[PDB]
Amino acid sequence: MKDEAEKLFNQDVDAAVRGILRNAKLKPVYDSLDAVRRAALINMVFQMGETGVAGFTNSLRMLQQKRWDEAAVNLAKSRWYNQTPNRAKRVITTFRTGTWDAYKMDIFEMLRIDEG
Ligand SMILES: [Cl-]
Repeated sequence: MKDEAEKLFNQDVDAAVRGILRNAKLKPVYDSLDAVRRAALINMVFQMGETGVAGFTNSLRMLQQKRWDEAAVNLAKSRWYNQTPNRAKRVITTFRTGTWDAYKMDIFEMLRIDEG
């Protein structure tokens, strides 16, 4: 099994939320979202880091405007998606729908699945 040093840490979850709040490229879209779509954003920041997610300007813009389909289509074109497509497809469904369909849940259990 995984080393204890390599497991999911609640504090790293909290670091992702802090990172969102203190980045003007992230907090406005987070604030605009419902709780389930917020979990998708937390996941993405947890995985690739604050700076990286803040680079997704076009797609976050779409999310902030409730343009769910356009956001999902755009996110699936990224290098991120092609790197980790199973995970990205789950996160994208969560952004698109505001449901846990892709995990059938809460942010911790979502990450517990995605981190493996
Ligand atoms: Cl994957």
